[PDB]
Amino acid sequence: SGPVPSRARVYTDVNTHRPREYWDYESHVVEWGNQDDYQLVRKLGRGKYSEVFEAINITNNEKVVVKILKPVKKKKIKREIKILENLRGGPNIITLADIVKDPVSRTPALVFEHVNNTDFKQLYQTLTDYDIRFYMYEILKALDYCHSMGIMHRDVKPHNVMIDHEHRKLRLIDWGLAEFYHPGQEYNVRVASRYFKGPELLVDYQMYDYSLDMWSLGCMLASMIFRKEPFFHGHDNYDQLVRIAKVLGTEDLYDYIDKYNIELDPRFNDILGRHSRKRWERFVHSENQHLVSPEALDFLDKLLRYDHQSRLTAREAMEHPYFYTVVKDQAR
Ligand SMILES: C=CCOc1cccc2c1-c1c(c3c(n1C(C)C)CCCC3=O)C2=O
Ligand SMILES: [Cl-]
Repeated sequence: SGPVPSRARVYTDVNTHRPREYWDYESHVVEWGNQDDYQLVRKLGRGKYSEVFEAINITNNEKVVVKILKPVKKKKIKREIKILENLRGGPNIITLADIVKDPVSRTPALVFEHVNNTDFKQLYQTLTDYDIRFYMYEILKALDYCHSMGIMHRDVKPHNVMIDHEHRKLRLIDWGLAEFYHPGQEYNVRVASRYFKGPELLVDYQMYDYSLDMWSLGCMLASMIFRKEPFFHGHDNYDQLVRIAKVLGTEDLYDYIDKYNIELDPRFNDILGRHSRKRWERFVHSENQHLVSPEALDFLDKLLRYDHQSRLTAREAMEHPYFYTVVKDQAR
């Protein structure tokens, strides 16, 4: 017998109840703007499949960000565009403003609202305890929204969280790996960056769901409260699961594998070994203790579970005591 099937615990059937066109991105027709509306100002960075520029919309003098795509399959471009349009206006989701066809690369360029980001390798060292709770809450708003809209991001990590700290403004970016959740669908496990890959990806369990994003969120939270980046520091995808197991223990890993009848790549047998589940205090020291509290550790523990079905949902996460002060302040 093969692996046991799985279904999302929440938002299971939201796409089924939508018109086909909502999620059937292969049939999406792209609406193009005018490439001449935009003049590039300077290069801001790069993606795996893109180069990113600051630009000016010369018809209204608005600053925008332009993501010029490298060669990608057209259906993957349609997928990113369709997801961005479906999610437009949702809390802390980057706003796709336009789509143009670049004359030089002959490739598409996605035009986004401008965000004045502070690089997290500089920002995260300055955040307070309250700042971490605040920005985690804002990320959760974006994730609960996209999950409720039938979409999993699949690439949650600090590089994909833009923060204008001066204005306490956050946007979740780079929807190029995001996918629609359909119950029973088996997904590509070659997604997300190594340090943020969930155990389901590392053991090749394909019937995963929104809860993948919650593992990644827990990896980010751990790196921020312990000031250890990355938290799970694997040398490759196999060693990545070893690093997780040295913290979460091997017992719950093998229980997870047994529960879903997952056939474990034989290369894992010689490297996983046997490891106890460690206490989070092992990562607390004088340089990070001001960011670590009983509430933070309780919240973290409920995100970082092997069994994707047992992780907090984004909505459950937002109701955790860790956020009580944030929730109370946002009410006034
Ligand atoms: C300091 C620069 C601010 O950066 C912005 C601002 C607004 C919108 C986006 C970005 C952006 C996007 C994407 C990428 N950046 C950056 C990290 C270089 C990297 C590759 C993937 C990607 O999509 C935006 O969508
Ligand atoms: Cl659009």
